Amino acid sequence: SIQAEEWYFGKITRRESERLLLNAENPRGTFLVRESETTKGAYCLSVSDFDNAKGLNVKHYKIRKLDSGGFYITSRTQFNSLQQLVAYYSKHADGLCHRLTTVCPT
Ligand SMILES: CC(=O)N[C@@H](Cc1ccc(OCC(=O)O)c(P(=O)(O)O)c1)C(=O)N[C@H]1CCCCN(Cc2ccc(-c3ccccc3)cc2)C1=O
Repeated sequence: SIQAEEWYFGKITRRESERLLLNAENPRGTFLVRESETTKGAYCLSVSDFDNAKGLNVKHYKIRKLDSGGFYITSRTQFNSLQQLVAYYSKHADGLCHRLTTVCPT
């Protein structure tokens, strides 16, 4: 159950996710998963990043959920659960701004 996950923030807005992630104390890869503001049944993986060009900034990746069961950011790489997706992207940056590291503080 995703509701049970500490990185699942459920129904918060994109702006709020940004407010929480743009904390100077957050290293690259700080993240949270939330409901998409405008797509029923899809989620957003909000991730903090940092470089000298943009400083501290946030990237939002849409996570798709198949009726056929799979979770994915890119259809080429699917998972049986949102937990497995989160675990995979904590080890591989692949197309993300940074691999997932720590859950975002409130
Ligand atoms: C409005 C905005 O910010 N758009 C996001 C997509 C997006 C994300 C969340 C979202 O939330 C709803 C909300 O704000 O509530 C909505 P909305 O519902 O607002 O329309 C739209 C975006 O464009 N992010 C970028 C992220 C950085 C990379 C470039 N890109 C394309 C891409 C390329 C490669 C990969 C990839 C990832 C991992 C491995 C392999 C490939 C992923 C994305 C994005 O999507």
